[PDB]
Amino acid sequence: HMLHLLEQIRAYCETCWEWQMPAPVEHQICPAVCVLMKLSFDEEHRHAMNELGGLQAIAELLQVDCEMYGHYSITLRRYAGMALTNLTFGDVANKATLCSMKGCMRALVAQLKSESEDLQQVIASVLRNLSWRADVNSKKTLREVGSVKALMECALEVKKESTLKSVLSALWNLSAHCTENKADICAVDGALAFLVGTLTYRSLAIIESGGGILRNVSSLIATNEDHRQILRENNCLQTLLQHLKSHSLTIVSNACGTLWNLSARNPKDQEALWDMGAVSMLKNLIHSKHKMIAMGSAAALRNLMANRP
Repeated sequence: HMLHLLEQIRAYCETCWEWQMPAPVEHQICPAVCVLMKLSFDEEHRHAMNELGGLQAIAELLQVDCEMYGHYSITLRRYAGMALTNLTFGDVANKATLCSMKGCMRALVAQLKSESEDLQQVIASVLRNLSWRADVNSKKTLREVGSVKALMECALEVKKESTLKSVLSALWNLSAHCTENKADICAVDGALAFLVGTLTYRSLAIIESGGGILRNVSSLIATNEDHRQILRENNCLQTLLQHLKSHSLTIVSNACGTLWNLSARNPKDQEALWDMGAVSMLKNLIHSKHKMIAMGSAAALRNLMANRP
């Protein structure tokens, strides 16, 4: 039965490809992908889905629909992306495969502009898994298609927490890939205030992944005084110091790396950190069990103790 549906996906795609018009409502396209999306949640069905080329069929249907039109149209992309989500989770193979389908990738990135924020939650979940533990090829295609710029721009307009959660998680992975990516984040207007804005997120995953992005990109901000001032007017260093007391080891690790970048090569933030208590607050963490916390703690402290004022 799994075999039967994947052929219907191809058949309809062929018909669309024979035009390159048909509408998706005419060939049971959404119910076809919905069952496949539903069945993609089980591990045993996934091994059969990979071996019939279901990942390839579902991706191309997503891609064709986008190339054609740019409710039914939206909902097929939903389930298709939902299925792709289930199909990339922990499958190293499917990750490079989908990341090599450049046209489908371009189509995926394009969907971060759609009227459905629910679809945006779905796409950014595809982009999360793709970026997470990506191979050297995958990191390139993600960069070439402009995943960083689009996801960072998507972050500023999204309302729902579940959507942003996945957007920020993709960008946390994507920033660590290369400095070219880091530059795309800092280049977006109103992005650095939002990343400081996520450090004090009321409704911890958002604070982790957002302070993760900032942590990565702070190597470009440390040189950039104008960008340091956006952090200042949004009181970022004060918040970073409060993070040092946090329950989440991921947040404390974030703050350290971020602070280690910012505590160097700038007189004003150095002096501010002294006036806030960065010496004692980073000193209580140098004997910590964890590398990253022990790494950043004295690393930022060394930048400060060498620059008394």
